[PDB]
This record gives sequence, C-alpha cells and structure tokens, in this order.
Amino acid sequence: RLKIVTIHQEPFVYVKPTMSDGTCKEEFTVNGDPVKKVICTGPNSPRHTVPQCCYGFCIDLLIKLARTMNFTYEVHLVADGKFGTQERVNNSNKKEWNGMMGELLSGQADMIVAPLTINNERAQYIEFSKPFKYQGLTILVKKGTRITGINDPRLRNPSDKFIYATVKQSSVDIYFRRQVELSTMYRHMEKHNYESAAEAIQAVRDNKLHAFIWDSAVLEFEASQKCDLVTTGELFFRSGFGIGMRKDSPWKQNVSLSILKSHENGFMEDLDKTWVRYQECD
Ligand SMILES: NC1(C(=O)O)CCC1
Repeated sequence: RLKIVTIHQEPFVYVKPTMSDGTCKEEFTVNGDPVKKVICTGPNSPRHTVPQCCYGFCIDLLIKLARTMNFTYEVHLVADGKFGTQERVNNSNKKEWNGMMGELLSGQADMIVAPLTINNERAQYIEFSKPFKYQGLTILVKKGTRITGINDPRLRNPSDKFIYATVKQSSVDIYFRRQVELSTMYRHMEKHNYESAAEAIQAVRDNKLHAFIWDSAVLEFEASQKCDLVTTGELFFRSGFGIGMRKDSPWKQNVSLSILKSHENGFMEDLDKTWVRYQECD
C-alpha cells in the first residue's frame, strides 16, 4: 500500500473532522453525485494526530490514479503542514527538505498528491509527473484595493502602510530567491509570512494583510467564492502542479500516462466543473 502525503488546500484538498462514529458525513456534488471521501490521518496547545475526512479535486484524482494503476493506499497530512523548501537543519550546513518534499525524500511518503508546484529546484531531488493543472502565481486583495501586479510600487517599494506576504516554505520563496529585487521583497515578506494559506486568506478578509501572493488556482477559487475578495494583476511565474515521486520510481511513467488520458477525455475538465467553477460567491 502506497503512503500518500497531502496537505489541506481548498478546493484541491478539504479536511474535515469525522462524525462521532468515525465515519465521514454523506454529501453530494453539484451534479448530485456522492462526494468521494477518504480517511486521512494528520494533525488536528498540544499537537494531536487523528483520522480526518479528506475530499476534493486532488482526492478525486488520487482515486482515479489508484484505480487506473491498480494500487492501494493510505493518506496522511504532512506533519509540518508545509509544501517544501530546502534549508539548513540542526544549525549545521547539512541541508534537508521540509514539508511534503521532505516526507517523500525520507520515505514517510511514497507519493505526493496535492497542488504541488513543479520547479527546477525540486526536480533536482524528486521526479514529477507531467502537469495535471496549469496555473501560476497571482495576488489576493480585499475588493476595492488597487494594485497593478507584482510590479506595483506598493510591492516594489514596501511600506508599513501596505502589508503583503505569502505562506512560508512554499514555491513562492523558491521563485523570489531567483531575482535580486524579488529577494529583497521576500526578506520584507519574511516578517509577515503566514503558516498556511487559509490563515493568510483570513487575514486579508480581516484587513490585517493587504495582499497575499499565492497560487492562482487556489486564489481564483477563493476569490470566486467570497464576494469580498478579488485577485489582481497579471499572473506571473506560470507553472503547473504535478504528482511527486522519488527519483527512478516505478510509478512515474504510468502516472503521467493516466494524467495524459485525463487531459484527453474530459476527466480533468469535469473535475474543474465539480470543484472549481460551479456556483456564485456566498
Ligand atoms: N503550490 C505551492 C507549492 O509550494 O507547491 C506554491 C504555493 C504552494
């Protein structure tokens, strides 16, 4: 049985408590079909790991992959709650990956099934399937806020009058560490970065964070569901999400094959109509 690691990230992965009896609430999609739910163990003050209910775009994809490739699995949420960047550890010069990247490389996971950004930095250590989704980075702000994009002066010439940030240890860090100007901006963001996307988004709603830089697939969904939040500027650092596996895995070819077929037969498009574009904000 493959150990699949994922992370809370609506609409790709929803995480909810189980019912008192340990089962998952029966729900239905916008089409009337049952929502497929899997048990995913992970962190819920003292930290506790417990069985929870997971569902969403990536869970449906996982279920399809498992059926197509005939494998069984067990899902768990990344222990440190991060996507993954490489940093020095234990105050030494030894570098290790944190987040889902670290769990895959350590063997705690055999496959990463989540909205994981494909980039050169990560590709040096793991293998990615071809993209199952094409997207990029954008910016989330409160309705009414005026910003041109990543080149806006309030971003390029930072001030305590307009606070912007991202989520720590994600591909946004990787991307910004590739340009001097962006590097400076990231150092400034570092003082405000959040632990999770959900917390940063809530901060924008509460007017505690003026701009949140993150994945457009996630931000456009959030903005489409909350009439008080909007995305702004042109997308930058276009990239795709892919399934992550260790180098020389026996699953890479078949995973990419399944993803290709899903892009060909409408399966991926159907996931978008089920989980991304289906209702107005409320
Ligand atoms: N998809 C992300 C990643 O780190 O994989 C980029 C924002 C989270």
